[PDB]
Amino acid sequence: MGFLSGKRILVTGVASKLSIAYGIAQAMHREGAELAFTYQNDKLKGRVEEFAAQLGSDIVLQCDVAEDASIDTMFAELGKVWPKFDGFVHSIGFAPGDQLDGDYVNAVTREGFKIAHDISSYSFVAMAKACRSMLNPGSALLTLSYLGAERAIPNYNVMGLAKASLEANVRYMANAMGPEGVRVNAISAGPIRTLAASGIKDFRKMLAHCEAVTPIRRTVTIEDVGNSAAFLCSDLSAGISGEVVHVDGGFSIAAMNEL
Amino acid sequence: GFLSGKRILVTGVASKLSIAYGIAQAMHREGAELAFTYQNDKLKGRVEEFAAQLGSDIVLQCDVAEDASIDTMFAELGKVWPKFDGFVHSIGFAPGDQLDGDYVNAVTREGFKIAHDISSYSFVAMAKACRSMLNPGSALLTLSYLGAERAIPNYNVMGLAKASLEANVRYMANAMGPEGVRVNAISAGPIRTLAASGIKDFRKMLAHCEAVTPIRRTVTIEDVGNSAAFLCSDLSAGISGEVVHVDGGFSIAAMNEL
Amino acid sequence: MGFLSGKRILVTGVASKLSIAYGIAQAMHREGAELAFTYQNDKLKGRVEEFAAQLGSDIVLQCDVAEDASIDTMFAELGKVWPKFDGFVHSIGFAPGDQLDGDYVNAVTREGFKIAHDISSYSFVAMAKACRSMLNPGSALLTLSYLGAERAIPNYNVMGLAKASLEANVRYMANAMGPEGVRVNAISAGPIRTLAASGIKDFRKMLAHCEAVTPIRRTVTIEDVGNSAAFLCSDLSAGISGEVVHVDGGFSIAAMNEL
Amino acid sequence: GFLSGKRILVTGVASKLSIAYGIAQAMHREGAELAFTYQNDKLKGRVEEFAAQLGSDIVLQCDVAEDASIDTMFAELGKVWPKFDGFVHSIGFAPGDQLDGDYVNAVTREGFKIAHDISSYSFVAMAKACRSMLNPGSALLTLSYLGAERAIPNYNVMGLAKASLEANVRYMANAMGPEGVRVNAISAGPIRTLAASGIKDFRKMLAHCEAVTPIRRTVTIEDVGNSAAFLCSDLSAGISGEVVHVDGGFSIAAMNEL
Ligand SMILES: NC(=O)c1ccc[n+]([C@@H]2O[C@H](COP(=O)([O-])OP(=O)(O)OC[C@H]3O[C@@H](n4cnc5c(N)ncnc54)[C@H](O)[C@@H]3O)[C@@H](O)[C@H]2O)c1
Ligand SMILES: NC(=O)c1ccc[n+]([C@@H]2O[C@H](COP(=O)([O-])OP(=O)(O)OC[C@H]3O[C@@H](n4cnc5c(N)ncnc54)[C@H](O)[C@@H]3O)[C@@H](O)[C@H]2O)c1
Ligand SMILES: NC(=O)c1ccc[n+]([C@@H]2O[C@H](COP(=O)([O-])OP(=O)(O)OC[C@H]3O[C@@H](n4cnc5c(N)ncnc54)[C@H](O)[C@@H]3O)[C@@H](O)[C@H]2O)c1
Ligand SMILES: NC(=O)c1ccc[n+]([C@@H]2O[C@H](COP(=O)([O-])OP(=O)(O)OC[C@H]3O[C@@H](n4cnc5c(N)ncnc54)[C@H](O)[C@@H]3O)[C@@H](O)[C@H]2O)c1
Ligand SMILES: Cc1c(CN(C)C(=O)/C=C/c2cnc3c(c2)CC[C@@H](N)C(=O)N3)oc2ccccc12
Ligand SMILES: Cc1c(CN(C)C(=O)/C=C/c2cnc3c(c2)CC[C@@H](N)C(=O)N3)oc2ccccc12
Ligand SMILES: Cc1c(CN(C)C(=O)/C=C/c2cnc3c(c2)CC[C@@H](N)C(=O)N3)oc2ccccc12
Ligand SMILES: Cc1c(CN(C)C(=O)/C=C/c2cnc3c(c2)CC[C@@H](N)C(=O)N3)oc2ccccc12
Repeated sequence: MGFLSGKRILVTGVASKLSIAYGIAQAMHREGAELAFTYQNDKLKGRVEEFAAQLGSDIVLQCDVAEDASIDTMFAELGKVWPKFDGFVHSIGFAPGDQLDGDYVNAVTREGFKIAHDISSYSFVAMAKACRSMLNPGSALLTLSYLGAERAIPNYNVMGLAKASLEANVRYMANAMGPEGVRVNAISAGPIRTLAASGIKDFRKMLAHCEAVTPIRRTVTIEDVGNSAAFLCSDLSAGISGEVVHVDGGFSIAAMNEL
Repeated sequence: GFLSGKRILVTGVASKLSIAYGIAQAMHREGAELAFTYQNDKLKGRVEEFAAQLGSDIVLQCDVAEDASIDTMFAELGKVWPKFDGFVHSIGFAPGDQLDGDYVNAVTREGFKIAHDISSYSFVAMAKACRSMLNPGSALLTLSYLGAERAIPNYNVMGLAKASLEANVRYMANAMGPEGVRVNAISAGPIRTLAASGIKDFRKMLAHCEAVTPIRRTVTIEDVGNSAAFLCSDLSAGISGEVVHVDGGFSIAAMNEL
Repeated sequence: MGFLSGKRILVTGVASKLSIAYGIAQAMHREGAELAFTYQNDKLKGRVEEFAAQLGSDIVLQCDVAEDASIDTMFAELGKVWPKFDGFVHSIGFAPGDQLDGDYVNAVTREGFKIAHDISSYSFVAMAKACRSMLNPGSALLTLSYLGAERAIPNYNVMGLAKASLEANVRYMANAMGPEGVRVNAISAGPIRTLAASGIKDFRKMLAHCEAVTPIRRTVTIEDVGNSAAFLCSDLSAGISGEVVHVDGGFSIAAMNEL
Repeated sequence: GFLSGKRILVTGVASKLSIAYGIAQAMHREGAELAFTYQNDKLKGRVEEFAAQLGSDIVLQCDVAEDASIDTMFAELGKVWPKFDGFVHSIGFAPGDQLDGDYVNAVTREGFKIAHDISSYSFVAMAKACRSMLNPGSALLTLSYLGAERAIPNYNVMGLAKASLEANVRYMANAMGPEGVRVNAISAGPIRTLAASGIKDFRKMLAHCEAVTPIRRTVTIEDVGNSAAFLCSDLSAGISGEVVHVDGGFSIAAMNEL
């Protein structure tokens, strides 16, 4: 049996076979986890139901984390089949597209800031609030961050602030929920060509740069991220909580490799 | 003094205890000309009195919850200072019920929204509204706290909002550097100001810090004021995007209390 | 088969059943790795040979990392049975005991500094130099650090500087060896009652403090560290290099939990 | 100036390009009295000339490889300054063959030993030898580089030695804080001094930094000098154990060159 046997894990954020959440789901399934899936809106319904069935799952529930009621209804439905479960993968990041091009100070707005932080940071702890009493001891929560939290990256703009808020959220959630038996961590992934790359100019040349200066001399895949994610939601990682694990091939720890 | 010739807007003076009050005094002592904002009609009279005591006549209302308030303020400011040399952002707020008890239970969507809006977005909101008024060589400063970087009991959603604010420092420094503007923060140690109002065990916390801080005291608004004046002066020309810890070394020690 | 099948990993630093290296070895063995072991001096010979046999291993070699010749001879012997292999666990830390009590500036000496850095930092890259041509693509190197690298901890003294040197060593080794297919990481472990706790005053009260303020409300074990270590030397962690992973239950990411 | 009344020992002046030369000039300009050390007989005449130009007569040999040299120096210094207010450590060295090529191939046990001995241990060696001579309010300063925190090509074992040095800053600040002594570092951006001698592609590196640094220039010894003077002055009373980046914001940006 895999190292996720006996675990029930909810996975958010599967939008396509390219999604980081899809790679996480595949690895967790390979390691024996029973999975449940959410989807943002009705456009993704049929599609996520198909990915879920491939991964042994009947449990496919609508959840728009902009709305407290949607989160509450989704966990009420999940509780009909999983009265308790062992944690969830938060793989949800969003800012209005106009925020992510151009000079940051000119591009950012109060509303773009509000949405980026609400959807990409608040929603992680919103989900934890709503399922807190359903978690078993040994449970693990996981979210996905990016180096733009720690460094100023061109065009990433207000998403960098939202990810910095999210990484702090990881620490405060880990500190609050640890005593009752829940761990909370993040993977800071290197850039991956997913739907989150849509309309981001210079994304090809950006991946080429990472490929050149990353110590392992390739960019990471959703399979790399999936394997680390399965570890971090498994009991193998029982000694890790509140941690942001860089799964970017070492990109963040080198400088001036370009020359 | 080493701010002679600079014109610096100071937000956030609420009482003689305020961090911004200590910053303004230090900056005045080093020769800056100062302008002041006040949040609301409750605070106007105090800020006018303090401003007058530092030789300033420029006291303008600004509630950073409202874009129009920030715009109107900088329009008024431009009648007397068509250009100036930066501003001190000393504004932090979350609804008080956010700052008591288990973080996951206390946080709400609205408390989160407000904390991030008032404590983080307002810094770049201000920079947006005065960007064309900044001289080359200008400096912007904000105040952060160790709760950005570590989980501190009861600081709760303010820690996320400060983490957003420190990233804002980096993004703003990266964006405005090429125009000649630096952006930095001070991560101050705890100080008993109005920001301690209603906070559980604040005195026990200060006693802890005073015992484990390397300099064996907690910091004052004089200590923060002196570092702020440096970070807004041309002496710090080599420093941008930085969060400077002005906490007596508290953050760099561990298990000091065994 | 376990997630370390087809891997050959050399393990340094087993001194007793309490050693962090012993917990790492047990987990790697459980996950299907073939192991080889070193021992510092002849006092540990019989004992390490016994731990190794329990873990399926005939390969037990002397190695004192103070001496380049000892490291070279040991890898020449290892190459008779493992012409190539897949990485090693560096679990070796030492400073003269007088360095680790009292005010740091009064306790530290040039010689105590020299030894602490030589044995606890240089030896990691010494070992990599000496076996570089024996590593397969996919190989992984791992060392053990401690929070005293990042924070000033009473009495840890010059070992804090040596661990900071070691964590930088992790980054420079990862950057140099990544392109040929080798990853290099560290675990920063929370405190564990091992022989490395010998003669450290206040170690009981220190563990009690960690137990109280760690988010998971217990101190970590060599089994926690072993499971993370097996992950970091496995292909599951193919996207991680140059990283210092905190396996301390979240201790480092909280502050003022005491109150 | 803001160092009036302070007496500061400055190590590491080797040429007008040295970081320590810029520090000494800034400190003199702010009113400190200065004393100087020189490594060896080769450097004596230059350091005496520079010292005389800054009104100092206190020029003492000190090779931090030797405990007796440090002791003898502080014995000599105590004949004129029985107490003083801290020192600037601006000393970094690895054998040059360590600083070229693949790190794992270039590093050796002896090159490692020397880099850590001269660049890191010597800072606490100096503090040990003058500890009883430091006034309350004293400040110690050293110079680090981003290679402590990130793997930089060719910087090689100097990056480990700087990481050891920054931990030394923390441990020294923690140990000496309660006596009234602060200890900090400046992590300076690259500067073309004698420390660039023989270094591969140093000019290409500076061009890179000047393109991606937020302030769009590399830093000068004037920039570092001004920050050093602040960190050794009572204006920085709230700051100890800190590594202050004086690199124009270079370290806080990423992928700026796309
Ligand atoms: N792709 C990268 O380069 C990269 C690198 C590091 C981190 N990340 C982060 O990884 C996570 C997954 O992104 P991805 O790259 O897999 O792209 P993706 O577009 O496939 O996944 C993003 C998902 O967020 C979901 N989502 C957005 N708003 C939502 C809402 N209101 N309610 C519910 N769900 C909502 C979307 O439906 C989608 O399933 C994001 O947080 C992203 O910021 C991406
Ligand atoms: N006191 C500490 O321990 C401490 C330590 C580190 C950082 N900080 C931060 O320093 C800053 C100044 O806090 P303080 O300790 O001086 O307390 P304070 O209460 O004196 O000052 C906070 C100021 O924020 C202003 N403000 C709040 N909401 C506003 C709004 N919508 N528009 C305009 N102004 C608004 C208030 O009027 C007040 O002037 C805050 O950002 C605080 O988070 C405080
Ligand atoms: N025990 C803790 O609290 C803790 C926490 C974090 C990190 N660490 C680090 O974990 C690693 C393992 O320590 P441990 O706690 O398992 O204690 P241990 O005493 O069981 O292991 C230390 C090992 O280092 C070996 N060693 C020392 N000098 C050597 C030399 N010259 N040549 C070859 N080997 C030598 C010793 O023989 C011993 O096997 C060390 O690096 C330690 O600093 C320990
Ligand atoms: N130039 C840069 O790009 C840069 C950037 C950041 C930090 N640094 C660091 O700043 C410091 C000053 O370097 P610099 O750029 O001014 O170059 P420099 O060559 O002018 O100064 C280095 C000084 O170290 C002294 N020194 C070397 N070995 C010594 C010994 N055994 N005893 C006494 N003194 C010894 C030398 O005599 C010289 O005065 C070094 O620590 C350097 O690592 C340099
Ligand atoms: C790398 C990198 C990424 C990927 N990544 C780490 C993310 O977190 C991407 C979040 C992201 C959030 N909101 C978005 C979009 C993307 C665009 C699609 C559409 N969904 C949209 O309207 N809004 O995005 C970048 C943006 C600018 C610069 C660099 C990057
Ligand atoms: C230290 C420390 C501080 C001071 N400090 C760093 C801050 O940033 C304090 C921001 C803060 C924001 N909003 C607040 C208040 C304070 C309380 C008064 C009233 N103004 C209120 O309703 N809302 O506050 C803490 C709160 C909990 C635990 C520790 C601390
Ligand atoms: C925690 C903690 C540890 C454990 N730990 C993380 C280590 O890395 C311990 C390394 C260590 C190195 N050298 C030592 C010894 C230990 C003592 C046994 C004997 N082997 C000796 O002569 N020299 O040690 C501490 C020392 C002081 C304060 C706190 C701690
Ligand atoms: C930047 C940068 C620097 C400058 N700098 C931050 C330093 O700390 C430079 C220390 C340094 C230590 N020892 C040295 C030398 C220099 C060379 C001259 C001679 N003095 C020598 O034999 N030994 O050096 C680099 C070396 C490689 C790559 C990048 C850099």
